Amino acid sequence: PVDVSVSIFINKIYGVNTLEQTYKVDGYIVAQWTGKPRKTPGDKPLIVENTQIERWINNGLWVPALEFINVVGSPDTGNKRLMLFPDGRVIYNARFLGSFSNDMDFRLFPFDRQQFVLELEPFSYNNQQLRFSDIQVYTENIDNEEIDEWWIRGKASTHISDIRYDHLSSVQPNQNEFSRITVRIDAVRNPSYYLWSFILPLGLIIAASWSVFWLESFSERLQTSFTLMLTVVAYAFYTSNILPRLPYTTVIDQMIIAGYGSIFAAILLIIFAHH
Amino acid sequence: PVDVSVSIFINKIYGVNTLEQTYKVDGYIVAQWTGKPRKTPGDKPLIVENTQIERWINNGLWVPALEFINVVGSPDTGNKRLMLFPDGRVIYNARFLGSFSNDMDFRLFPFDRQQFVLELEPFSYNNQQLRFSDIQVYTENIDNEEIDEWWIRGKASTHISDIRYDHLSSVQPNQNEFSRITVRIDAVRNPSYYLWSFILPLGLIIAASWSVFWLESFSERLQTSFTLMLTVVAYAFYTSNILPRLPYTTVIDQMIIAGYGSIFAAILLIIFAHH
Amino acid sequence: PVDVSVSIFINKIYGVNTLEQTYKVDGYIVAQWTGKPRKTPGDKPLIVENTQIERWINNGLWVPALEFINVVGSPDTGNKRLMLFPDGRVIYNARFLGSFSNDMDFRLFPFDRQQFVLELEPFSYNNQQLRFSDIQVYTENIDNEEIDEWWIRGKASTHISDIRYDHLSSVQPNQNEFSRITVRIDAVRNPSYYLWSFILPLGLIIAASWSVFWLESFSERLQTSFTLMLTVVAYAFYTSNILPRLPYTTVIDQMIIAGYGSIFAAILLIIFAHH
Amino acid sequence: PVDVSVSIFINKIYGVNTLEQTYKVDGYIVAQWTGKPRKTPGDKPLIVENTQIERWINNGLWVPALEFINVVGSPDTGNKRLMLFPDGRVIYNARFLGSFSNDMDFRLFPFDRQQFVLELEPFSYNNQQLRFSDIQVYTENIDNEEIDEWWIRGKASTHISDIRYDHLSSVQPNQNEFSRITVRIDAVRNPSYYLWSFILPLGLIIAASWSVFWLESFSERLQTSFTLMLTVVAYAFYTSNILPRLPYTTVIDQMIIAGYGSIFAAILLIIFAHH
Amino acid sequence: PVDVSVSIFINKIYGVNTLEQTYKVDGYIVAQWTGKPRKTPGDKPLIVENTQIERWINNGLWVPALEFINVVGSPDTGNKRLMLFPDGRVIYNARFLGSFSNDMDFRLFPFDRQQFVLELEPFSYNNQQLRFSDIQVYTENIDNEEIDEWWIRGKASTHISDIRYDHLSSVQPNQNEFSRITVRIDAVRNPSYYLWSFILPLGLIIAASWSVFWLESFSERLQTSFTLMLTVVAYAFYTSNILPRLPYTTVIDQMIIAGYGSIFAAILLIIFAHH
Repeated sequence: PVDVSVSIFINKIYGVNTLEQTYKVDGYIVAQWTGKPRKTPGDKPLIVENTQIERWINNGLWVPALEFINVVGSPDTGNKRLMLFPDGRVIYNARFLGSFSNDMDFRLFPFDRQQFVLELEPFSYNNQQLRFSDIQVYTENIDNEEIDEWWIRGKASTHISDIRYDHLSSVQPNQNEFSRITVRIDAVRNPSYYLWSFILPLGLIIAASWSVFWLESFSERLQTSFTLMLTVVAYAFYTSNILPRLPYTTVIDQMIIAGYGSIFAAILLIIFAHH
Repeated sequence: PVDVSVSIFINKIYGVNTLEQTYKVDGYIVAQWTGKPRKTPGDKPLIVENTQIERWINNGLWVPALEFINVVGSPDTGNKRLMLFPDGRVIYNARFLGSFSNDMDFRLFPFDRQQFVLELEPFSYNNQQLRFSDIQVYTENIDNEEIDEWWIRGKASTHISDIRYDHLSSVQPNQNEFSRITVRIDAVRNPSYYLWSFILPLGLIIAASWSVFWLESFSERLQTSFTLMLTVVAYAFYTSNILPRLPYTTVIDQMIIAGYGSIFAAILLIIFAHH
Repeated sequence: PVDVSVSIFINKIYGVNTLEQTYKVDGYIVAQWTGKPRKTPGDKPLIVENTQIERWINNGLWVPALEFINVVGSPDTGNKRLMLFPDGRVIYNARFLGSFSNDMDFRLFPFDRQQFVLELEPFSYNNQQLRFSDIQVYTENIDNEEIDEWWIRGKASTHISDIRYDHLSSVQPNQNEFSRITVRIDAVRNPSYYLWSFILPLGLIIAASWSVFWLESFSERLQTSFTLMLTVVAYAFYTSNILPRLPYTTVIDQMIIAGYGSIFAAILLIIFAHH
Repeated sequence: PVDVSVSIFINKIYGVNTLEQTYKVDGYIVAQWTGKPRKTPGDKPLIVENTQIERWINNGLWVPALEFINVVGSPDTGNKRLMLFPDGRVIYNARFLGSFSNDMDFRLFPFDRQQFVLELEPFSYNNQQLRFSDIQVYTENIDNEEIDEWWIRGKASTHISDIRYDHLSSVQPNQNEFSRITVRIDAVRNPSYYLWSFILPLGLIIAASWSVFWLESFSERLQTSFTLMLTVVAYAFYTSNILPRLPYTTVIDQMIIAGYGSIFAAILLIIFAHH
Repeated sequence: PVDVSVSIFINKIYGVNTLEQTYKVDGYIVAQWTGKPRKTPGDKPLIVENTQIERWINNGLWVPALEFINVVGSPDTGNKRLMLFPDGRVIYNARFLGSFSNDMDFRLFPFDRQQFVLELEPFSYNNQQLRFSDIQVYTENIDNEEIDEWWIRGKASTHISDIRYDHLSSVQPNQNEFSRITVRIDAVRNPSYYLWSFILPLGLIIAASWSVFWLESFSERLQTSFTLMLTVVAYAFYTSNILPRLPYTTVIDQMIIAGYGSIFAAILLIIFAHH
């Protein structure tokens, strides 16, 4: 098996659209791996640019199509280049960009932390021909930076594993195991925006519910508490477009339903006392 | 007729946009089928990658264009590879991705269950040359997993049928029958989010309608009930973007119109009692 | 002139986005037309798939580029195939998909009916070389089906006309007439959703205006009628995104402005009676 | 310099999205220009379709890439054809479609009129080789028609000018002048929709402000005027998505701020009279 | 190293979508650089258009792929041309368009000023072969113009720096330094729209809070102040879609939370005085 020494450069991480569960990562991929030595023009290494390596592939050169697994859509590769050292090593430097997906739970919506993953796997070849030797993620551009609401703390952890696919077992009997790469970028939500803008005014609405508890006119209590329902109905509209369609409850919608429950408790209390 | 032994690997199912009736499925397609034996380089099987099989097709090799029927748009195939075993078998492994469509009724919107289908059919050849032998959907990645609000329960059922198209009958008199593949993935809506977030506060609004029934000031009853109309008007706005444009009624809009009817019943009752 | 016997298969009609005046139609196009006989391999007809007919076109084969006229954007053709019968007939079966546009008036918005048209025309050739012989729209998939709010009643009517373009008259003196195809699919809005969800609650708001006519406290009448303005302002917001930017009035915005006029009539009446 | 006799056919004008300053125009471009005579097959003119003229370009044929200047994005050309008359003239008929941009002021938002421009310019060649002879816009399809809210009155005016670019002066010393085409389609907003739907209910809100001026209970005056603020806050939400992000004021937001000023004048008057 | 004399023409700057941190810039790129002299047809310079320079690249011609760094997505190049002067100079004129990204803080949201940057860098070659000699941004089209809310004041500043990438150090030991270009266009938000439309009505709401401070009925004070909460809840909905998801506070959301704090101060004051 021909070992590949991959190394991923992360340039920017942006557009974490949690509504439909994706995030875009932009950067560079480097795939150094050894091969048969050849005679290049001069002692200088040979550089072949985009839309010219296809001639080399048709001429008989091998280059692996390192696809991504957790990507949605086609990863739109920009410029891509292919080193050809005379003594044997080949470097496949390409600029990758795609929308990547994680499971990415939201148990605590403002106090939130997940992992950004780039699950890389050879599409065509299995562990018998291509096995990934090592990976070093040189992510010095975003290693300690403040991007969007996602603070990237710590270095990017890496994994090299042998993942066996069973859907190729019917067509490949014993050679269907793949050398998979999984990097993990630890990212934490910055909760300053939500704490400043969404949570405290909900506390003010709950304080207004305490005020209508303190109110001293029963029909006017009912009128004010219906205005409270109008106030909480004013929520979860510019709020529903920031949390995803999610089966369990966050703390934000828990605060919304707690305000609804307190308001309804106030009205059921005053009606049951009136009757 | 040359038999094809297809096998579909389902990787991820995501983005079930019920508003305009689509869902995206991502995965791998494997099409094993026998052919004329050839002399490959060495005893090793021959691997041809993306944008290189076109040379083989121009050289005279046959490969079927297995299209999808329930797909909208072009299915953006990523990397695709073509085995060439020396003794005759050919494997066409490709990574497919497209937006697929089902009829997908919504008679019970939160308590909802449908089938995700991938209706596969040979585009160019009929039952006389290409007949699908068998399919085994090795969907072990999503067989029992919790994705979005869609819990995938049970294994993926399969069907092989002979579907006759009549629009080719005028140009092909007796040979216009197609061997069609229909897989069925049983999927159920998780109703936890809607039960927690939409249905119970509507019950609180109906309880507030009971409270304004209990109210003891006629002009103030009218004022509060108009605030109730404002409250129900606050619904079906962040709610109308989660159910599709659909001719009959769900239970959610049935609850909305029941709240409207109860509110109007309260007002017509108090006005008819006043007169 | 070489006659072409076209026949369009309609698969699905979806996504009638009336806001910016488009609708998507998906289906198959068949273009049977006779030509010079050739020697095909064997007595079997020759099948050439996608991205292989270009070699035949470069080799000297003629195939017409049947474009659409009422399409917006490029119609994204998927797989496309080209029969070659030995005795002379050629069949050009392709899968077309595009967003199509009609004038599509909305004089009665819920009680609405229009025609879906697919205006087909040869792009390159005029009536002297290519004249469309006949069309039979075999639309059995959507002939009597319930899609979205659009019930497709009746069969699809067809037209063959000779449309003369004047912009080619300066460059082609006497040969600038085109054999145009216009099919017409009669489609009717299903008014159940609007009658159930939008029109009747507006009647309830008008009944509340009758109630504030019945009210017996002048300052409280003014307060309630301003709450009525708040109620009608709550409309035409989730309503304005369902009707297009349209110069005249529908019946929905007529109901909105009638509610506004009744509310303002109530307030001007009570103010003029107060003064 | 080789003269080009261009003539643009306008098919449809649609999608004038004033929010981010664009409009789409669809139609046909015809570029007749003389060249070296050649021997075509027979006396019949030669027709070459899409994705086949590239062979002629590689064979040595000249064809200008007539780009657009005020276009945003790439103009997605559909089918395109190239005449080859034997005696010398060449006609380049193509179907262009793109999103075009004008400065397009909005000083009077409902009583609005602008010019739709299609600024055409040769990308590669300057005035020394390619000079546009004349243009006649045969826009008979939209010359007098009612599209969206834009009534197209009058014929489309044309301009031929020599525009000098200075960014090519450092690399081309004396030959950097371009023969530019600017057509102008005079378009006027139809103000019926805004006059019927937005302006008159604002007058009703101002009349309600007159009514709260007429009101006879000071605390109830304050309550009603705060409901007036709620009413005007209900505006500029479904209104802010119809006018662009624009530095000066239209008449619509002038009416909004005039309502705000009248409401605040009423409250400051009653508070200053109370004190 | 072969020096390159680049010069960027800026045509339009539009679509500064601050919500997800991007801005589009449209214009022309000119890359003049010397090379080996060749025999061109005649003394006239040779012009090669789009989709024809690939033949020259395959024939052995060198042309650099000048990529952008701060671009998101692929920059969709339109028409592109390549001069070939006989004595040696080569000019690579291309029309670039892409969405570019800056850090772009928003510490003062209406009183806002940032820099638009176009960070240009050779993708394939390092400082040993390609070093950028000089840049002159001939931006006379937008140098002093009023675009959107962004007034472009001053000329576009330029920078030429040697930026060393460390992710290529493992594969290139001593030759991994890149000659990077960074232009800076100084742009200032026009604050007229926000001052006219958002800030002053917030001052009117604060004045209404002063009015409810002046109010003389405690239950009616509570009712009015809850209507004030409804008024401020009416904000930050058509306001939240104009400022990005941002961790710290602007002055607009500071005004929103100051209104919330003043309203809650009023209610806590009247409740504590009542108790």
